[PDB]
Amino acid sequence: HYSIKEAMLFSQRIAQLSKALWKSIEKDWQRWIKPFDLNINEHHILWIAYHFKGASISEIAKFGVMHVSTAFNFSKKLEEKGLLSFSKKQDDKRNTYIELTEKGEEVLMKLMETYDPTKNAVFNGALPLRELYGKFPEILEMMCIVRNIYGDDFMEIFERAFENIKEDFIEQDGKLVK
Amino acid sequence: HYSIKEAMLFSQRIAQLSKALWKSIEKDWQRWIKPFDLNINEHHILWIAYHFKGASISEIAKFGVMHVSTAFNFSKKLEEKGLLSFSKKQDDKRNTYIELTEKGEEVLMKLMETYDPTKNAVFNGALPLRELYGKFPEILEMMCIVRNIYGDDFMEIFERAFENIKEDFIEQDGKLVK
Amino acid sequence: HYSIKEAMLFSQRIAQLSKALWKSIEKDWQRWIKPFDLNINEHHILWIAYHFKGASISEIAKFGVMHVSTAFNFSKKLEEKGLLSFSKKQDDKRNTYIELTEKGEEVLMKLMETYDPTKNAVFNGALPLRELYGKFPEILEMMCIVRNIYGDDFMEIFERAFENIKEDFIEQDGKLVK
Amino acid sequence: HYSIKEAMLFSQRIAQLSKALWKSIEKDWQRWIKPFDLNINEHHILWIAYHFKGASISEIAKFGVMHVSTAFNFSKKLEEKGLLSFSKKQDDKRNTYIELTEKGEEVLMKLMETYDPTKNAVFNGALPLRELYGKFPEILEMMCIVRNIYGDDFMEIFERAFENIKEDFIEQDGKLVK
DNA sequence: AATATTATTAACAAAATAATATT
DNA sequence: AATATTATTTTGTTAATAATATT
DNA sequence: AATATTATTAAAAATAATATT
DNA sequence: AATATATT
DNA sequence: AATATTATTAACAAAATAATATT
DNA sequence: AATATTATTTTGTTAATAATATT
Repeated sequence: HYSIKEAMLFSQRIAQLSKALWKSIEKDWQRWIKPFDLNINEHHILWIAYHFKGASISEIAKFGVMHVSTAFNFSKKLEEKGLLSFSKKQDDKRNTYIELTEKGEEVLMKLMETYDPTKNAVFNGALPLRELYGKFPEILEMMCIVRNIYGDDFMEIFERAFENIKEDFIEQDGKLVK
Repeated sequence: HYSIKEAMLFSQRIAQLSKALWKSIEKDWQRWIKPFDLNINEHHILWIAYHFKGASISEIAKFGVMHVSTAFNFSKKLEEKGLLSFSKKQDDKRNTYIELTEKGEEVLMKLMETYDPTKNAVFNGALPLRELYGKFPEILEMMCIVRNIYGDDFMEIFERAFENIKEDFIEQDGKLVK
Repeated sequence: HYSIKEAMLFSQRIAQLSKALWKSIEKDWQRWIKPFDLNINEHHILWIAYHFKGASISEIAKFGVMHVSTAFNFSKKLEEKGLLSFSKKQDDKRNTYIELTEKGEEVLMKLMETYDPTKNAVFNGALPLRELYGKFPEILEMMCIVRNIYGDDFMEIFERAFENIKEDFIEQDGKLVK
Repeated sequence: HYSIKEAMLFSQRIAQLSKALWKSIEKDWQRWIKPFDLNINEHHILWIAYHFKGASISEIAKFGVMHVSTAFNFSKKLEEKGLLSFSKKQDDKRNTYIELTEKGEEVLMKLMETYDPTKNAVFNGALPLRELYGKFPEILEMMCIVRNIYGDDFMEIFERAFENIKEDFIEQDGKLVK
């Protein structure tokens, strides 16, 4: 079993590490998406809709690690700019469904063009281990915790990502294209 | 060299993981600390003050993972409640220095008394790996990325924590007391 | 810099681990191949010849860890039994190259029909960590150390072993065949 | 479940790695001992008996990786050389116990002062990783496999070493002495 | 009753100013 | 040469409820 | 919207009594 | 001899 | 005229469980 | 069981003998 000291020490390490990593990720994500007048949760929302079509607001919240209310308010704002299409189904009218307009695909796609990994801070602070291991780091221990907390459906998102990157995009010149 | 697609795959993966961890950690921090009329960043300041004495507001920003402005305004409020004390020095009258008050140490102590690891969801996510490895996980990769983003001086924090848990607090009655 | 004491600690950990893993693997490998009157090193040489064709005795000894003389002597016996064929070039008549006959390919194929993962104790020894990780362990650390001792040319063997086996073997009735 | 393709990939990877690493450690351990008219398993026995004082032949044939026959024979030879001494006990007479003479304690102490980590090639393989992490590698994955093969009693031979080194030995003059 | 929202109310925490202070 | 460290006062994200329409 | 029963309390055809016819 | 309401 | 290594090929010297008998 | 004798080996060690152009 565990002494109280061991529990306390593990929590303070993992508390400060999560906080540090997330803050650097935040700053960089924001610089990138400050053109186009988008908040971080907004971009998250569109991305989810690309990989999952016809999702529920609540489903959205689950993948997008945000509260359901934040998802509702922001997706309404996204229909105002004309980037998303709401819908409803006859069998049950409680749930509301979300799909992506053509301008949305245009935003996401154009935005992919502008990705420059080098600017991002984590990429650079993780490049040492890439050569040592010949491959980019896979934080299995985080992946284990996070799978336990959030379950096995949540962890589908990663798979879908790699599955979409291959056979829905290609590399030309120095950037990625359809 | 790294192909572009490789960089994008590493980026989305690390992004989703840090968001899921910090969101969980944030929630479980706030619930514990709400009774004392203290926000997350105010608690983080008090903690920095106990482990680093006579710091300057920028230094507690650096350790705290918070901007300079939030440090100042929250440290001011904490002088109002009486938990913290301001100070200044002759070498340079520009810097403002910060120390804890006797109330402050009492507040942090009580917070240690009211600690139940089984409530935090990270802790419970981590136990499965403790059985396999006989000790609580050290996310060496994440620690190494953090050094290259934040520097070695910042990291003194972990060392100081560990040291100052051992000496002043003694385990007794399933509790911690001087 | 390190203390002497820490180095003594690392030596003993790694020297006792290595002895355990090789001793145990040795016992099972011997069992599996004994019906064909074959030494561990001999089966090694046959395998090398499958993956790396037209390879010198120095190459055979490099990839299968062994002295030049062990490789040459044993290979002589394996050309007597008719498993392999000796060939010499028209430039640098010093070098003797090896290839593999249809008899030797027959014995290797037939062995592969007798492979059973559960009798192998190191196989069962891993199943705990395959369940948690979701994939078999990759021991990057050990691989680091081996590569920095033997050089990246040596490690080609692994890659080649991977690709060959995925392309030219399919599973029929639960046993692998061409 | 597991396809037999997966199981073959794992076996071959772990076979090659285990073999390479043990072959390196044999090369260096034999030279460190050869001046003292010793072989590897003999040395291993003297060490065992330093840390586990009263033991049976079967015990030292568990902790040192060897058969019972080898333990009895190599120990007898060491009685002749005068390094070890045999005992027996009334409660159960079939057992035979071993202890270390002062000549044996001497050869072990003499040997300690010929320990030069920079010669041995594994240590040199580990140094990059110590530079990156900040400490020497613990290779947990190997430890789990080995524990799942040899049981927890066997693993005690690690803890005992870590303890003795920290108490009985002392570091001065770039060397380790009582 | 329990399920999916929708519509407000607070509050955390920076982004962007002002101005005192070391040669 | 302007800069460095507060200090003052401007913004926007995001989520914790409270009301509401469907099974 | 879908499921339901326990009650309260309520509101199709024959036959039977009284009324006028 | 005729008629005249409760519960997920 | 000088200057060297390089890759085999032939022989000795070990160890290691494997069966194998006895309080 | 837990020893205490015997038998079968398969990794390695060093000797000897050949093959190449390049300063």
